[PDB]
Amino acid sequence: VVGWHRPTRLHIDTQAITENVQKECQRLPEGTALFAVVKANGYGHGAVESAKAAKKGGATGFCVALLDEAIELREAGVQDPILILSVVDLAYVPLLIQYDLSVTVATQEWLEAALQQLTPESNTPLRVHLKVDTGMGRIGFLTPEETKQAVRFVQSHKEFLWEGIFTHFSTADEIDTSYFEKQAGRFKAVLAVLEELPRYVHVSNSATALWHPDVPGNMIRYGVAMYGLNPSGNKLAPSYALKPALRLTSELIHVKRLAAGEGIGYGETYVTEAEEWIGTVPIGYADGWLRHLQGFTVLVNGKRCEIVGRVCMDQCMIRLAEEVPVGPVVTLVGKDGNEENTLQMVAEKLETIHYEVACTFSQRIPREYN
Amino acid sequence: VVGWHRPTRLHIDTQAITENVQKECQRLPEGTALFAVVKANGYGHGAVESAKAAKKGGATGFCVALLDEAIELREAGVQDPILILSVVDLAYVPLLIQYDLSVTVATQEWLEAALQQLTPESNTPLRVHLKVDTGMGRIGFLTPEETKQAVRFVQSHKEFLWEGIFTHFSTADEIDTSYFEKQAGRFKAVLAVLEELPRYVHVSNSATALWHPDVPGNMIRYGVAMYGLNPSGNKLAPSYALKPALRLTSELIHVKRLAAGEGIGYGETYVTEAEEWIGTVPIGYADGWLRHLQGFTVLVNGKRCEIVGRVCMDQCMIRLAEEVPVGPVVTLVGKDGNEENTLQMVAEKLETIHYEVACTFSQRIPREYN
Ligand SMILES: Cc1ncc(COP(=O)(O)O)c(CNC2CONC2=O)c1O
Ligand SMILES: Cc1ncc(COP(=O)(O)O)c(CNC2CONC2=O)c1O
Repeated sequence: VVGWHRPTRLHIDTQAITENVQKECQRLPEGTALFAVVKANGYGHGAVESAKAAKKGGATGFCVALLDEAIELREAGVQDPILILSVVDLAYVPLLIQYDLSVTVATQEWLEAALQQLTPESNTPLRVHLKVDTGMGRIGFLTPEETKQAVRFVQSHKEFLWEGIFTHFSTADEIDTSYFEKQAGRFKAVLAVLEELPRYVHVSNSATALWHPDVPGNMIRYGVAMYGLNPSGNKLAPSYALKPALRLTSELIHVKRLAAGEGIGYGETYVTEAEEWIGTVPIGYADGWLRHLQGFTVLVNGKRCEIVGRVCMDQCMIRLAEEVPVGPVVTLVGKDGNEENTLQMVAEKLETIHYEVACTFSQRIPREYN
Repeated sequence: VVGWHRPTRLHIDTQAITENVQKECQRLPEGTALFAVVKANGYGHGAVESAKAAKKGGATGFCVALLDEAIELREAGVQDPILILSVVDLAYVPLLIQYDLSVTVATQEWLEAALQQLTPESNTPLRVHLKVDTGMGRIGFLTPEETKQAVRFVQSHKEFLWEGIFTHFSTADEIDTSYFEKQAGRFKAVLAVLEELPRYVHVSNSATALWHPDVPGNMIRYGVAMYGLNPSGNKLAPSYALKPALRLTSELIHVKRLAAGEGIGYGETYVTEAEEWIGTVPIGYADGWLRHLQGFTVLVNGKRCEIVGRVCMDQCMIRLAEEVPVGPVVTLVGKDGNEENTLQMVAEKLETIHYEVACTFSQRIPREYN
């Protein structure tokens, strides 16, 4: 299940994770907390290690997207608050108590149904965070009144404890700020009809924390920035230099001299124009190195090489500058000489964002930590 | 790392894999063997349970890409021949002997090197397969004399065994048979200088087996077709009814009505043209439901539902043409009523081949079998 017996490898610089986190904490008021969102296996970097690295930088809470992803954190030994970011089935409400997990709620219907199968006055309250939809449009309460009604209800039952209320931004990372503020208005107006306020009032994410610090709240969910990736993609400049924590390498496992007019790859989409030194790298699209990456250039001995021909499930072919033996290290993501390949670079070639590139990296790729 | 606590599931139909394998086995010259390639964790369907399904279907051997994948097969109780299709780093020759695995060899250098670490009378010969490149240009011996040299060497030292020779086609699923014929030619030459052949002489794949059933050989490496997927996308009609084995479902976890003029998802790339019902499904690009699936329509109660707004890491919102509570089954790949979502459709919307959609589905998605 994990390709340990193949030179293809992912190196993760956890120190970066800590640095990126520390620096952000230094820009936060003494009252603002920093929760490290490590869902989807730390954006493909590794949950536990990201969490562990995250903590050492000031992290005092973590966010995940699944119940069992949290259990893994609990199991891994993290004893800090863990916030599951999306809705969770009622059948699994007991698991939330057993692991003292914090859950997000978006319907009055959920709470009422949860209220049942919950002891009258449990010695273990259910930590709820109310999600308000102020523009994202995926989950949350749409109305200040509903929001408020939700609160009144959670407040009127000791079997609950709402440690939070929050919302999420859909365009924090954009130059035009108009929609952003409209979302903030919707949040203010829904907090506005509230008497009390929980311990956690969060609204910002990586993008928000960087280009909209003034935004209210005593807690922030730091994501991609943790891994040193500009949230805006390329649109704006982070408030501080982010250190990249993802590195991907492999090596040549076959070298060859091809005559002119030899086709390489499926459907022979490529044909030699002349004498060409072609290298065979053991990484395919099943590893995450997608087919549309064809044409992209990777690194070897500090020189760029083009991926020629169709990328395969388990390998691909690159045009080597000059003869070379089997064994030279192939840098796909990272620095090598003067050349460097950023996930942003991979992303732009893939016409997506690095959030996706990173997750797409299969488990078949062993990850090594500094 | 597996989200069993999230209704997003990947249903696999083993019976179908068996049936796809039997169909071909009966269609086969019966003086031929069927090897089932189950790399990339069974093409996303699950290696061990796919293999076993192919066995009871008539398979008598297995192809994988990594030594690791191979050992899994051994530890699982598979006692049939297991051939590793790519080169395997010299450092693991002893494991090869340990798990009596067959290995691919595409150079003379390697062979004379493996010989070093091989004991004259180890009573365990190194079962090798000599891959000759004829077309497709990834690995293998380029010329006849080169293979003649490789062969005469292997038959010599007798720590080896030489189980077979084979090549791989790059255009077998193409309507135009030119390039194919060429590769077949070059492979005829290769075998033409060897006054002898091994147990296995294979060149056939999914594609070649279906549309070029007469090409020379006594064993085929059946891949994608044993999973029910047209090995050519939609260019050619298979030679027999392939039955899809993969299926993907999830379910509505959030439902709301929005008023005309509301934005959904990141960036605000979508706004309600009027009042409408929006559903939220717990599956995102971290699962392998890539961002470019927007506009694609999934199935709810046999009715099509368009994915609106950007696909999130962990979820996506769809436009429900009705009014429905939470819980109805969301069908992303498979049937519902008279509607059908097939991997091909997914591949076409993604602008690639289903081979990749299947291998991209993440580990986190639980795979249910029968
Ligand atoms: C509710 C919520 N808060 C915070 C975050 C952290 O965001 P950043 O990484 O941008 O700081 C996310 C992840 N949201 C994303 C990002 O990509 N796909 C998603 O579902 C989230 O869903
Ligand atoms: C040498 C070899 N034989 C047989 C197969 C099985 O092919 P089918 O699935 O098409 O029947 C493959 C997989 N080759 C692919 C397919 O995609 N990427 C690869 O490296 C292969 O590499």
